[PDB]
This record gives sequence, C-alpha cells and structure tokens, in this order.
Amino acid sequence: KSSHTLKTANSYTDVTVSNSTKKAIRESNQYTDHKFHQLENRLDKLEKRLLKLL
Amino acid sequence: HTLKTANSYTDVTVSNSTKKAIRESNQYTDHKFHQLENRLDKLEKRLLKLLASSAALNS
Amino acid sequence: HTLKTANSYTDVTVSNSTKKAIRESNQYTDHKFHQLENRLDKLEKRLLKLLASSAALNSLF
Repeated sequence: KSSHTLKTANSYTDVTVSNSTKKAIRESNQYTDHKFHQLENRLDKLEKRLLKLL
Repeated sequence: HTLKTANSYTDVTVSNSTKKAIRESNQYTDHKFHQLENRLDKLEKRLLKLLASSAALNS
Repeated sequence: HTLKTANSYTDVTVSNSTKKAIRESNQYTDHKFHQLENRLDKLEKRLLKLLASSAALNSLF
C-alpha cells in the first residue's frame, strides 16, 4: 500500500535470513565435529600404540 | 495479498539457501577429512614398519 | 511494484547469506584441520626420528 508494506516485508527477510545464516553455520559445524572426531580418535589410537611400543 | 507474497518468497528462498550453505560446507569438510585421512594412513604404515623394526632389534 | 523491491531485496540478502554461511563454516573447518595437522606433524617427526635410530641400531648389530 505500500511503503509500510515493503518496510514490513524487508524486516521479515531480515530476521529470517539472519536466523538461517546462524542455523547453516551450527549445522555445518556440527558435521565438522562429527567427522573430525573420527580423525582425532584414530590419532589418539596411534599415539597410544606408539607409547605402548616404546 | 502482496505482503503475503513477499514473506512466502522469503520462506522458500531462505529454506533453499540454508540447504545450499550446509551442502557446500559439508562438501568442503569432506575434502579436508580426506586430506587428513591420507596423512593418517601414512603415519599408520610408519608405525607398522617401526613395530617390525623393534622386534628385529631383539636380538 | 512493491512486490519487486521486496523480492529483489530478499534475493540480494539471501545471496549474501549463503556466501557468509559457507565462509564462516569453512573457517571453522580450517581451524580444526590446522589443529589436527599440528598433532600429525609432531607424530610424523617423532616416528621419523625413531625409525632413524632403530634402523641405525639394527645395521650396527
């Protein structure tokens, strides 16, 4: 009607989009933890084999 | 009717972006996980050689 | 119209967002990767050292 309309819509875009950026980042970071845990545990196992051998 | 049309464009386009964001990021993670695993596979071979070397020493 | 200014606004802000999320998440991965690269380098080094000493000890006897 339309200034107050554009304005309201823009504000909706703003909150929504911002909550999406944060969500993507949490979700990807989680994944990254899940994958990198497997590498850390493998590494933990290897130094422990080494120490035992020594 | 317009406001409803903007907002529902926002919801749809936002939902697709979050998905593309995660999908790309994860793909990059996977590439980095593989590069590390290449390293770990090597290290484990050297431990396996060192191990056989150590039981040669005994004597 | 008003559906055109609000929709182009939404596309531009969605665009910047997508790029920001991927960038930030990849920084996260990069940092964790470095940390682990660090832990690997050290272990590699000790192993190389221990192979050198053991091999030399073997040839000597």
